[PDB]
Amino acid sequence: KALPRLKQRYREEIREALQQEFNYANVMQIPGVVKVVVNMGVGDAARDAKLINGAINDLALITGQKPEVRRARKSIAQFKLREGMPIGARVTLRGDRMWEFLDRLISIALPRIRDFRGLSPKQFDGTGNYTFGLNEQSMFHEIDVDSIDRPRGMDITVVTTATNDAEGRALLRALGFPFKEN
RNA sequence: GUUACGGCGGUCCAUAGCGGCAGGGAAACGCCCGGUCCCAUCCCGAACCCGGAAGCUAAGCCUGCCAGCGCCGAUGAUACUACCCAUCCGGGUGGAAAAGUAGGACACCGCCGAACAC
Ligand SMILES: [Mg+2]
Ligand SMILES: [Mg+2]
Ligand SMILES: [Mg+2]
Ligand SMILES: [Mg+2]
Ligand SMILES: [Mg+2]
Repeated sequence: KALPRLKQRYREEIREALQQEFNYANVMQIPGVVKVVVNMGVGDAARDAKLINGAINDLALITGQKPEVRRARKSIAQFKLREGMPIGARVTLRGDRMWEFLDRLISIALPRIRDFRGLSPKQFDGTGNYTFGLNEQSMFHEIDVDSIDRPRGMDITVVTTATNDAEGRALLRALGFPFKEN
């Protein structure tokens, strides 16, 4: 009785496109998207612990759910990092609100990147999951640019049931990701 | 009773493992569909849990076949050795490896339940 816009498009069009393109023997082999993970690595927090709270608020507004604070598992003197220090914030998106975040990202957030020339199509990890980084948080309309204290980037990974980069690239391409041509 | 069947066990727990090639879906085991309800996430119905049966044997699971990598492994011989001979080195009777070789091996056994036969 409901469906996120991008999910409907996937089930009705993209599945059929992939079956015609790669000619899978079984329908269970059709690649889909499992989860989207958004990670902010505030290494600076190892000294200025106030910074963690900004990264948390930004991710909460961007994704719509409370981040989980990730503690350092390993002391390292060069970074002034002690084990157990809160040094990262992560959000795991699944299901309906993963399809909504993806739709907002592809439609609104990515075209707002300053001097956006598309994403590199070579950022796949060999198993056909895609990761890309952002340097700032201003390209999200859920964050008030009037209120940001400091530019806070993040790493966004889309993980896929694709077995290889070619299949995963085709899926994201059909999903509307703006890839460069090389 | 017989089955490419589902469980629970066992073996001084790999001869049973890892891997490769091919195949299986009757009831089961599964992925799978969906969060109204018990319950759940240091975030996420992914997991755990609950309610379902549209799809699929592609994976898990199951069956057949490969000795490629692991694993098991003699016989004999040697090393070592207890006791006894032996003025220096050695030897006799008894026990006897490790390594290597021949080779074995792609497990085997018990209870219950399916489904079908009688
Ligand atoms: Mg059946
Ligand atoms: Mg689910
Ligand atoms: Mg198969
Ligand atoms: Mg012997
Ligand atoms: Mg031996």
